[PDB]
Amino acid sequence: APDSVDYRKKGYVTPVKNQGQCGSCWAFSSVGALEGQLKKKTGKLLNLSPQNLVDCVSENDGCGGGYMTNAFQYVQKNRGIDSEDAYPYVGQEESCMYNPTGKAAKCRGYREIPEGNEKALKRAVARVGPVSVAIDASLTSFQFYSKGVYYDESCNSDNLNHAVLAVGYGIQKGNKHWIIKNSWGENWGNKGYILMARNKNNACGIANLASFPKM
Ligand SMILES: *[C@]1(O)CN(S(=O)(=O)c2ccccn2)[C@H](C)C=C[C@@H]1NC(=O)[C@H](CC(C)C)NC(=O)c1cc2ccccc2o1
Repeated sequence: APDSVDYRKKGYVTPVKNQGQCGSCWAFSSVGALEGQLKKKTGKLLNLSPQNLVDCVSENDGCGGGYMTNAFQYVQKNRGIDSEDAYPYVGQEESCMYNPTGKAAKCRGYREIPEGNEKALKRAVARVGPVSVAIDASLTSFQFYSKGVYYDESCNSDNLNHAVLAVGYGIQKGNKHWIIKNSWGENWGNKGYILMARNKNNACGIANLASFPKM
């Protein structure tokens, strides 16, 4: 029972996705956390509609960008989110076409991780499931990452611009990390993932804006 978890081994995370040229990273982040909780409560893992969120989460700005809390608040108020199959991903903002028949999950709200508290994120990841997190992915070093535990002191924890997913945490070569699922396709990083330095002064501010849905 080493202090480490990986929800990919448990069957809680869907295949890596590609948001393409659309500021919908927040949507894929949101869908991931929801997929994790959907499996945990029903034993069924499946793809949810990040498109459903872009077209319908009016608090957000479609491909212009958005926040994960607003998407969770939307699933709650809407009383459901469609599955991918029932609401395919196009990559551009379009009118909301939410369909009750395509309902695959809902949520009773969300819970935010206190700002900068990696220990709280660690505990949320360990006992709840995959967690939505915001980081600073502007650095070129992040874009060309390919292996190991990522960490670059230039990462501005006050400059959050990308929304990804925390699928687990552990240690590689004496270096703690966060198993992060990205939405730039499986050709990026390590088959769609990247191990990010954990407990190193909240690098890239991985714990400054994290949250998860409640089902
Ligand atoms: C998100 O898509 C991340 N990227 S990106 O994946 O590198 C990329 C590259 C090229 C084309 C598209 N996407 C960029 C930084 C672009 C923006 C996306 N970022 C967000 O959506 C961000 C996520 C937060 C920091 C967790 N949210 C916003 O920028 C945001 C929040 C809003 C609320 C209301 C109106 C508009 C908002 O934008």
